Amino acid sequence: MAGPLSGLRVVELAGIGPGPHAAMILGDLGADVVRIDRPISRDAMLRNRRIVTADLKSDQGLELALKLIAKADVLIEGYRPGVTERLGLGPEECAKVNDRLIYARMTGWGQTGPRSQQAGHDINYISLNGILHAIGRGDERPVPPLNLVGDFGGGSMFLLVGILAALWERQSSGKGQVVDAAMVDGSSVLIQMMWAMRATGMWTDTRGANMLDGGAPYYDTYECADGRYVAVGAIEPQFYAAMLAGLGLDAAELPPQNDRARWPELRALLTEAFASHDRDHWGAVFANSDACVTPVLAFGEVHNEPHIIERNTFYEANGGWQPMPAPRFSRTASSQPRPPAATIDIEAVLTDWD
Amino acid sequence: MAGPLSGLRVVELAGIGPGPHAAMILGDLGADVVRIDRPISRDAMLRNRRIVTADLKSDQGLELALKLIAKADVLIEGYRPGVTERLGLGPEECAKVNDRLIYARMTGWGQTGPRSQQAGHDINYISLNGILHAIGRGDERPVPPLNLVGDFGGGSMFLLVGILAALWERQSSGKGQVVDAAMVDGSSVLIQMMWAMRATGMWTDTRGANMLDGGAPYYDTYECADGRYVAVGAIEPQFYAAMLAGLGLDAAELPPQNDRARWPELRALLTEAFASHDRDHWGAVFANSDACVTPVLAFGEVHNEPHIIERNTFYEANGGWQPMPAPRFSRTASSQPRPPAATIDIEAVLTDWD
Repeated sequence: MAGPLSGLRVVELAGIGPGPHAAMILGDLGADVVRIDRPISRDAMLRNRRIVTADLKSDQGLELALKLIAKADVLIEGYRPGVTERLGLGPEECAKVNDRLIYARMTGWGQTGPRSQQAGHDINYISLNGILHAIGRGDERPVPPLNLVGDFGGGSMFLLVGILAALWERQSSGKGQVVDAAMVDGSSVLIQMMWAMRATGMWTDTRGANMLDGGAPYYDTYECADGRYVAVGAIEPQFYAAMLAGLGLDAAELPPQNDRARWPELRALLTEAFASHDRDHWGAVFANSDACVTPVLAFGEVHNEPHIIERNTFYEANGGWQPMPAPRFSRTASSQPRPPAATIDIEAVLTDWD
Repeated sequence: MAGPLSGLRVVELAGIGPGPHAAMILGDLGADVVRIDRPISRDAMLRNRRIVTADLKSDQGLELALKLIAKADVLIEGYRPGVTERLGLGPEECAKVNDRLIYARMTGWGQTGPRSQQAGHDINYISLNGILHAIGRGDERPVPPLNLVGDFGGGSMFLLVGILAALWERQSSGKGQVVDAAMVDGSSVLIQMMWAMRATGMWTDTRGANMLDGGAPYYDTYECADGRYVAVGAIEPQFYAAMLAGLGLDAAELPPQNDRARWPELRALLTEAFASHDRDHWGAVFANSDACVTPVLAFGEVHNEPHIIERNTFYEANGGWQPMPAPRFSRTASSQPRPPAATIDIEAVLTDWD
């Protein structure tokens, strides 16, 4: 198996959302991941796995799972706190068979506290920590940024960091430990820049009136003549200048870039200019420039974009594109992910693993 | 220094956005991070560092930088590709003095390809890979989800995963290597669940008309009587039922949860219900059940929320709150972050580092 994590052994207890995303990336980077499900997937997320089944409620299934775990470097579970405990797969039971184990617990609310036993989804975790409030236009109710911030950016990505950090630790202690990855925590560290900026007046709690939330005319999307969109990210003055130059707008006729009182005016002039030609016109105009103007591509156009083609950011799988592994490694590179395959015998995996 | 990365040595070449956020998390987890800037910060992001200065364009500063890199495990740089090369600090130069170095390159577009020399910001990277298009209400232009998805979720977080994975590879190869972390790549892997769902009919390219983008009446925010908001995330039928009960709605008088044709009707009945009382009323109705209803808190209210208080997700600093380290480790726990302190002499760090 190719990649920097070649040799690493991971048991994943089948769940939804952040846990399988974390397992996927481990497999992408070359880890040997074995997912235990209940008694061929068309879910591309289950790439780079071997799937086995066990009833964790039976004596036989518990025993087979504990034998797998005994040979593994990492366990990923995403149930409610207390669930693995009651199954006999809790941290203390795993430690008896394998004290080198990195026991990774993926939850929204965390292992303890008043909400720890309560159901939730991404939108709920980001509603409690100020994140969701900060997303969307100021004249409307907050919009969910899909499940990118809670489930993934502040969820599976923190599980991954904790797993890999604890493996580093084990190189010198010889021992594993438990990683408590709560999406409410991870997402807060994900948005630390905004917490930093609040303290210095560089960010306000007012929705849609900051530099990065759509409040700034030079950091937003604009609708073009064809009803398609461009993104403008021209924060730095020399980038802003390049953007005006391509629009053919005279700076001396516009409000200054950062005169906030005239941002309505500035936005209306930029709106009119971008609305005068189609999206693809602006790709030609701004070619090879620092104007920070890009087309807003829909998913179904992405694979035709030259920078995406040339870098092989995606690969073609089962009637659709899927993202290639990230990040990239110069010496031990990842390969194209292996598709989901048929279930296999758990006894066969133990034998492979010894 | 407390945490699982105690003993790790990191040189950070001062930059903005993704690079310093990755350095921050390494520090938060115990790494010994030394940031080289140009010749006391009030930026909480620069916590858990030592700051030194050097003019990398001069013979003396380059030589001092190279001596630091000689002793480090990890180098973080976020300039345009080619910049460290021309300074004398490219991967091939650093390998000469330290072949165990993890050379970590944080860009938007990546090290190669047609856009790789062009300026940009978060909004631009997520415009090119279909993510930005997918965010916001269907009747308005796309809204940026701040810089959470490109800079951090698909940016620093993949740089971290690359660093830590390469450290694992290094344990058996005895060598480091170069990590190419491009935001356009990382963010695509962050959104892999949507790429999966597109291939199985579970996601459309139509904006604002999906299960997780605000298209579903049971996965969105609602405005309450006081003009404040709740978030509803009641996907599963049992969670949906608990939500209807809290609202005092009789299920028999509503359309079925997943009768999409009647989702306008359902949303209108849900709108009217939530509008009848203020946010904190619903926060109390729904405080314990599995209804998946949470109050939408603004940043300045977060620290008063019980679940946030009890788990110490935040700590006080400067004049406000900052997130504590995440994720959490049961044996080698992180400490409260150290604030940015005064600059120090580079030669002293070299002494300490031997």
